[PDB]
Order: sequence, then structure tokens, then C-alpha cells
Amino acid sequence: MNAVEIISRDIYKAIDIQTKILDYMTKFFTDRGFKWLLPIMLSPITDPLWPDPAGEGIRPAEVDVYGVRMRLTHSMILHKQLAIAMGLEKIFVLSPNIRLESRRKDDGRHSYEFTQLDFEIEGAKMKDVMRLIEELIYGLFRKAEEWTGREFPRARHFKVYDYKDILEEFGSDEKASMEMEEPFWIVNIPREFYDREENGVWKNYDLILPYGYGEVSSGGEREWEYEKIVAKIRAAGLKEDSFRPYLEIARAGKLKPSAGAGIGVERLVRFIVGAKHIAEVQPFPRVPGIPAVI
Amino acid sequence: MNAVEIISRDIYKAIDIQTKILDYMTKFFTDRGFKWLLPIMLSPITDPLWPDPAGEGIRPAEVDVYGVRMRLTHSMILHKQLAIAMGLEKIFVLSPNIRLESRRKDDGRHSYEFTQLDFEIEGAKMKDVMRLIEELIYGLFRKAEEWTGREFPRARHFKVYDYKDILEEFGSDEKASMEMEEPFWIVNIPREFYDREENGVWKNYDLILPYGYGEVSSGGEREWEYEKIVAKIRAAGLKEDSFRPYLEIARAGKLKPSAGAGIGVERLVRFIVGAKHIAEVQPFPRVPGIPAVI
Ligand SMILES: NC(=O)C[C@H](N)C(=O)O
Ligand SMILES: NC(=O)C[C@H](N)C(=O)O
Repeated sequence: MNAVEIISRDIYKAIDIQTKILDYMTKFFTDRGFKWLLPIMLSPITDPLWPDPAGEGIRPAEVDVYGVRMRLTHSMILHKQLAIAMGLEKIFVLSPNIRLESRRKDDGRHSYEFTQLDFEIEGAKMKDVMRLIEELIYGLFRKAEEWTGREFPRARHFKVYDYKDILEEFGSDEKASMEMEEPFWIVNIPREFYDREENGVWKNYDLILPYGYGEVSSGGEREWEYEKIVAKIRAAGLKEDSFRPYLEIARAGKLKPSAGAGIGVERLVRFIVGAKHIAEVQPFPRVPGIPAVI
Repeated sequence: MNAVEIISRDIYKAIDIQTKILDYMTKFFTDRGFKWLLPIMLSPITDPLWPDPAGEGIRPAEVDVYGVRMRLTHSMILHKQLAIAMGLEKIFVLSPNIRLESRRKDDGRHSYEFTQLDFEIEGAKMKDVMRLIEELIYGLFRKAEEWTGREFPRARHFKVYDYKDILEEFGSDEKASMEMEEPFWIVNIPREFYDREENGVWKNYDLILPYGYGEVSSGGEREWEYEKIVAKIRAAGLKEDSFRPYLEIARAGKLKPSAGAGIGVERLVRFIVGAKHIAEVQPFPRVPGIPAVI
């Protein structure tokens, strides 16, 4: 698809819906006393996105900034924790992410650029955040019925599956998605160092959409203790130097217990519009493995 | 400032103000039927930021995406025009920009990463957009008086000066800002190819804050005709090759007349908080010429 073909697509309704979704979600958080932060795109530190069952172990793209190697934002997870450490209590941000995954990840819900609504809560536990996301989704699905005139999932009860039980019953998260008619949770997933692990139990959670639409939100309680964090980094084969300033703050004892999640905005627009491929809801597609012409 | 130094600051008040500003500005536009788009950060094309009297002629940060050179967003100007070409009529986006300006631009209002509330309106004229920005600013200042209990400029409309005359009377926009006690407009500034020029008159506008706070918004009517656009790019010594997909769309006759502006969110936060340096209102400072540690 050349440049003219890209801008000749019809996208009005999707953008109409996206506008209503953004209005709804931003107000959801400000109404609850969340502070609205602005994103950062370049930093010496960023989400490693590894280890992770849902990743390929890609390294973030880098750019020289005044002679210093900066990483482009994989996710603002580390900066969220730092905002909690500055005492901002409850924060969210509409955060663009850059994740240069291969053609293999071009499954209809992945995009190499996209936005999470990314939020974090000092002192929160996994059950608090899951309950919060459930309330957000329920409210959204009820509004969406008014906007579209179509029926959406009842959204009051979300079943919880342990990761290992997902592997046992369906084989993978994608296949579970294809089999459900209601959104559901997957919990206890071994991944990045920042998610809290206690006695071999990971205090994290992915919200999965039904009808094969796949993951739409992921989060967890966080590690905040330097010793615990460093061990996990070293064990995964990541370099401590890659996280130097974060680890300094960890060492100073300035990280606080917290929990949060990110919600993929375009993935929600896709679900509500009912689009087969997420590119259909983006004015300027960013398809994995395909460098955008515009 | 080093890592622990940065997270030790108390910017709670500034962030609380920012939250109220973002809520007010986003509602302003959605109330008026604007569509809310998400930002792009990587593209083959971006704003050249040249010619421009406010600039020193910086080159965009660049990174490879699947072997293809992409530019980090200087601004989404060209994409705003493309959004109008897709028939979205009235659009805005909370758009992060990366502008790696020199230490010479560390004047208290510049940041090498920042967000513009960037909007565009099909068919609009400069007077229309100026009037819309006046409505937004006046309304925001009344709300700010309630939030802070302090007084803000009360003008409902702002005086208008030609760029040429500013130079003659004050020497510079910076010096003009220091002498004024309400916001004011500077119009007719020869700059980038995308601003509409007619018979030597540029249909563009900068809103300047008083008390030395400087520019807070810049905008213009746009060029839409292929031949005019190419001539301007060539006259400035820029390369058509740098805008190829955009120029394909212009050649196809698909750009439409429009007008718009971007408004610096952090710059407005700084003004309402009364901060000497914009860094004081940012959780993760991005000072021109100084690579941030986080
Ligand atoms: N993987 C991610 O993007 C992190 C996620 N946003 C979280 O809050 O944990
Ligand atoms: N200088 C810029 O970033 C362009 C501005 N946002 C406009 O709309 O004209």
C-alpha cells in the first residue's frame, strides 16, 4: 500500500469511536484522582521486555543524544515506578511505545508503534488493579452499546486462569482467546524483573479479550527492593549497566511498593469497531516487519 | 541533575495543575466535535523546522526500522495535513516531539522532549484559528484563577503585531515578551514550506505569553498545491527526497486547504505555576544540550 492508498482508506467511524474511548478512559482516571503525566520517548533506561512468554527478546532501538546512547521507549514501566518514588501516588499516561518485532508477530493485534494508557498506584495489590480494570471495561462496554447499537460482553465477572492452567487446557493464550465469549484474566506469568515474585508466585495479570482478539492489558505488583531486582536481572542475563540510574534509586531505598497496568488503546478501538486487523483503525499503519511508507 | 536528585524534587503542585490543564484542553476540543488521534513517533518524513527564525536548523534524530531510515517526530504537521486528507475534518493529538536543539536554546521554555496539543481544521482561516485559541486561553485562565487563587491576564482577545514590526520595535520576540503584560500575537513570519504564503504575506501566527515567558503556540493556514509546495522546498535548499510520500499525495491533488496550530502543554503548565524554568514542571527534565540521566 503506497502513500495515496493509505490515505484513501475510510477510517472515520473508527476514529469517531477512538475519540469516545479516549474521552471515557481519561475521565475514568482523572475522576479517581489520578495525575495525568506526559510521555517520554528517549531515555538511558527502558523496559527490557525480556524474559517474557509474549516476546522475541528484541533490543530497543537506540539514538545518539548529545553524544549519549539513548533507548527509544519499549514501555514507561521504569519511569512509572520513578513517578511513584517522587510521591505522585496515582499516575497515568497516554504513552507511545516502539517495539520492532518481526513479521512473525503480524497477527492482527500487534503494531510496531502503539499507545498504552499506562497507570500506576502506590501501595496497590493485584486484586485492586484487576478490580479497577474490570470496572473500567464494564463501563466502557455499556457505553459502547449506546454508541454502536450492538451488544458487548456483560463484563461483571471475569474468570481467572493461572498461566499454567492456560497452557494445559488450551495450549496458549491465543487459543484460549478464540474459545471464550467473555473477557478473562491470565495470572502468575514469569516475565520481566519489575513484576513482583513471591515464593515462585508472580503477582501479575493479563486481560484477554474474547473471540480471538487477544491480550488488551497487562500489569502487576512491582519489585522495589534492590537485592531482589538485581538478582532477577543477573539471572536473566541482562546487563546491570543497562539500568544504572534506576538501580541507583533502588539502592538508595527510594522505590515504593506499587501496582499498575497498561491498556492498549488501539486494541480496544479494534475490538469495539470489530476490525479484523488493527491496521484498519490506524490512520498510519505500523505493521510488524513492514516499514511504514508514511 | 543526577537520578536521586531528580526524583527528590517536589513537583506535586505542578503535576496537579497539568492534570487540570489536560482535562480542560482535551474537553475543549472534543466538545467542539474534534476527533482525538494518537501520535506517531517514527516516519520517513517529518517537519524540517526550517526555514524558521525560531530555529538553528537542527537535523531530526534518526533510527532504522527493518533496515529503513525513519525520522523521530520533529512535529506531526505533515501527518495533520494527511489526516485532513483522510476526511477527518477537525482533529487534534497530544503529540510528543523530539527536537535536539543546542545549549543556545536553553532559555527556560525549550525542552528537547515535549508535547504539543496539535490540531487542524479543514477549510479554516487564520482569523478562525486565532479566535479559537483566544477562546481556549481565556477560558483556561479563568479556570486557573480558581485552581490557584492567583490572578491571570483577563484579555478576551489579544493584540496582533506583524513579525517585521516586532523586530523594529523590540528587536526580538523575546524582548517583546518581556515588555508585555498580556498575551499577544505575532503574525506573518517567513518559515516552513507548509505555512500558506500569498504575494509575500504569510498566513501564520504565534501566541506569545507576557512577562518574558515567550511563545506558547504556533500555527498557520497551509499550502496544499503541489507546484507551490515543491517550489518552496527547493528555494529553501531542502530536498524533495525528504518528503517523497507526502509529495506523492500532494501531486495526486489530495491535500485540502486547512489551518491549525500546536500549543505547548508544558509551557502552559510553567506559566500557570510561575516556574522560572520549564524543567521545574517536568518529572524527567529534558534540558536542551544536556543528555538526561533518566
Ligand atoms: N509490558 C508492559 O508494557 C508493562 C505494563 N504496561 C505494566 O504496567 O506492567
Ligand atoms: N512548529 C510546529 O510545530 C508547527 C505547528 N504545530 C503548526 O501547527 O503549525
